[PDB]
Amino acid sequence: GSHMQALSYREAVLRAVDRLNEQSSEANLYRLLELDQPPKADEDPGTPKPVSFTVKETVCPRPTRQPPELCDFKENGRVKQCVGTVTLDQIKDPLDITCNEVQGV
Repeated sequence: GSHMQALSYREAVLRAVDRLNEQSSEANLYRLLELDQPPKADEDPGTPKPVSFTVKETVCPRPTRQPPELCDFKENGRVKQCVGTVTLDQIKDPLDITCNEVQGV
């Protein structure tokens, strides 16, 4: 309803990463491992906000009772770079973001 004082890009990535795990049909959860700093990430409220981050396979499968952050992380899991643009005030779906597998070994 009313969101008094609510405008942070880190919060948008936290909700985007959790929504991606529930919307995607993967077998294991993919919590955000590293977050990137896209162009204009905190200067467009009504407009869309570009978001980008890398996620890695966690020890907990999907969907887990709690969020993927609550569980551990599997360094042997694969990492993917989910990037897209989504507004921070009127978050809408589906989240138009693409994930590109990133090799980090």
